[PDB]
Amino acid sequence: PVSEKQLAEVVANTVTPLMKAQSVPGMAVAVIYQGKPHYYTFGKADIAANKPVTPQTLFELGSISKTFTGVLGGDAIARGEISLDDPVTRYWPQLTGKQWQGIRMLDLATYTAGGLPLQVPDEVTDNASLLRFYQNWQPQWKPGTTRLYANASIGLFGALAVKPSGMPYEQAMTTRVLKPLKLDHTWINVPKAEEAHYAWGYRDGKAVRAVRVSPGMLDAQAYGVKTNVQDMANWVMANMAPENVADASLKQGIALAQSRYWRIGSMYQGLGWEMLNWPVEANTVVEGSDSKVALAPLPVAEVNPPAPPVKASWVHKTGSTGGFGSYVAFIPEKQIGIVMLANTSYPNPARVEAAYHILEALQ
Ligand SMILES: *C(=O)c1cc2ccccn2c1N/C(C(=O)O)=C(/C=C/C(N)=O)C[SH](=O)=O
Ligand code: NA
Repeated sequence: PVSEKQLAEVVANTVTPLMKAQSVPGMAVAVIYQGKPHYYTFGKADIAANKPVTPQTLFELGSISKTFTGVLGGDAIARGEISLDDPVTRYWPQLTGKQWQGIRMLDLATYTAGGLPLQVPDEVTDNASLLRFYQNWQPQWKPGTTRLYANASIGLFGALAVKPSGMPYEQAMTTRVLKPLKLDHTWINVPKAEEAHYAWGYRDGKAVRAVRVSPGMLDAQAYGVKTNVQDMANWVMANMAPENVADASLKQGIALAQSRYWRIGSMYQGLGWEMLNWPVEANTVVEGSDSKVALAPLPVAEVNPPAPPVKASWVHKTGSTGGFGSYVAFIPEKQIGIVMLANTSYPNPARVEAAYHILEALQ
């Protein structure tokens, strides 16, 4: 029964040393505790302009954008528009290469298609060349046997998952996920009227921001999600407690995103989200966040059928861009969670260590 006064100290005593040690210009933190969000802001959103971080400052989520993709995909499944058991070719009949037989939407969504690479090559500058890329790809492993984190994998899942709806990814996300949850300050493309809240990212001392990719069915997702700490806190709350979400299919989509589809060592792969059974030790989580392991191709143990959301889980996702570093984690059983948005990409292990320390105090 930690008081708000104590929580404020715990956060300050953890984030302050962190920002100084990692040279973080600014950070927006939100802790979900006792049914509501608690906000703490530190530093600058724009160093040269001397603008401070506020609850309205927009940060780049990077790969945490994948959690929105997973939920949007879950929603489409709950609507009957797609099934994770359908072959990828059902949604893209032009993908005729036989190496695709046996590869399911589930494999694309969870990085198990057989070695799709981390990124889609820069040579891919339109849809005709994207098809060429997937047609030419030769898997290094059979489907459902190896997990290799890849934007070329989940990115395609996202583009194909919204096809039945008839809407482009950005529009489908806004209409079916953001608007319903009242995340009205979360964007792919920041409107010029909101640009004043857009923080600058920093890399080796230079102010930087994300750039757009070549027009295609993956361009919106590639551009990624931008949002403030309030919307992000509410995103965590909706995923933490889908029972409070009214829309029937979105509620189910949220559940599908936290379901366990594969076990890799001590972690479980969901749709976007990743999970570990709770209780879990800090070194298990921190050590798993190292790029050496996070990007390696590892063997998977199938969870068939998928295990529905386990309340006693540590649910999280890290994400970065050239100038931003973010992390989100929550434990449904305890109804506690945390969001940490920063405008500099610092080591993922430091993010995990800090988040764990703060939540450990609330447990
Ligand atoms: C997501 O944030 C993302 C997408 C890609 C594709 C290619 C290169 C970079 N990654 C990122 N971000 C990073 C990063 O630049 O630090 C990641 C690093 C890996 C790690 N665990 O250290 C992957 S992110 O955490 O999902
Ligand atoms: Na290439």
